[PDB]
Amino acid sequence: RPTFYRQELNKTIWEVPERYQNLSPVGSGSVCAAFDTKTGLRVAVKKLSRPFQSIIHAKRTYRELRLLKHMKHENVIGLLDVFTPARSLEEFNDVYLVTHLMGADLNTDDHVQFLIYQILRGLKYIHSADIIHRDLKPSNLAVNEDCELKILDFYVATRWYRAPEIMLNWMHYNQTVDIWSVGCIMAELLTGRTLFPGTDHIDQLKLILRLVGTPGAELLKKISSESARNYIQSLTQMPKMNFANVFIGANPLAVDLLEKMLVLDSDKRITAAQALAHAYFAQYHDPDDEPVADPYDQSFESRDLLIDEWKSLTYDEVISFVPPP
Ligand SMILES: CC(C)c1nnc2ccc(Sc3ccccc3CNC(=O)Nc3cc(C(C)(C)C)nn3-c3ccccc3)cn12
Ligand SMILES: Fc1ccc(-c2c[nH]nc2-c2ccnc(F)c2)cc1
Repeated sequence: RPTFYRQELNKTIWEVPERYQNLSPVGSGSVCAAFDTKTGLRVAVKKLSRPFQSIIHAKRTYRELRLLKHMKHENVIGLLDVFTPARSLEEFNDVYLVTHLMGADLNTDDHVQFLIYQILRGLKYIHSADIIHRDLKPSNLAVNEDCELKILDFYVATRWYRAPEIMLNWMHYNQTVDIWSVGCIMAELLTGRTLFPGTDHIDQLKLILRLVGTPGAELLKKISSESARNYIQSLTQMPKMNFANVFIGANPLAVDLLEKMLVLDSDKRITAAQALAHAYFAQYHDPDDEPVADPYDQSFESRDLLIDEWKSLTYDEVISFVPPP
């Protein structure tokens, strides 16, 4: 057990071990940039805000610790450390998570290729563990000075990058909701503007369909909701736009990848693994250096437990933590 010290910063209190110095607020849980004396590197420290306030929070606290302890990939946030000032379960009420500080977020063709390749390389990994991100957006992509990128989950509206099947309230969405978001991000990097800046879920849907066109009969037959159908079919029919004409000036391979990512029917969207093998990333692609994840146990997601049970499970995960070499 190391020596802890207390400090108040931006209304929040921070009790962290001696090893972490020069705590500097970065976002408000609440995140601080800091210096790690044991390793010599800059770190990001997240203090969980009200971890065990409700069952929803307690399960979220557990889910985040479990997720971060599992992620071991260059393009995904990983845990350097996890600590609590608490010396027993009884005293346990605060969680701090430590990771590498990248320094900035996401908000040249070679630049875009490298940035998207990294997002896709990290998404191939998370999708392999049967995890869906569901909120990929520029603010959730951390970038260092070497232009190295990590996916995380930390104002820019979420709905701007959300797959149309989520806006339309479909419960059965798949992993490709994240490829949609990648398409949106890649477009924004290429042109310098938000592909679909909707003001609400209705407007957002109208903006998407303006580009990709209104659903064909094959997709319309897959929509069970009379309300989702009676809305979409009640809109003035729109054809699919020519992407070469909307993304005029861009590398034709980037336009071709955009067409494969931004397909309305999610069953027809390119996966992260297929996108990695697209001609656009020929300069980066190496199937021997795009690893998959170890099996991830997410059976807990289906459980309905008490705050104290989620709390005790989180505590054990803090105790069992083994730092990387
Ligand atoms: C300040 C900004 C410039 C910056 N630069 N580098 C970093 C690194 C991290 C952060 S935020 C941070 C800091 C420490 C510990 C944890 C976090 C962020 N938490 C996080 O990414 N959570 C996360 C990742 C995923 C994945 C694995 C799905 C991506 N899911 N979750 C999550 C799960 C449940 C609830 C909340 C989040 C800022 N940095
Ligand atoms: F306006 C639309 C119509 C269909 C989609 C869509 C894309 N991929 N999957 C769906 C979908 C949506 C709702 N219910 C479903 F069953 C499948 C998205 C927007």
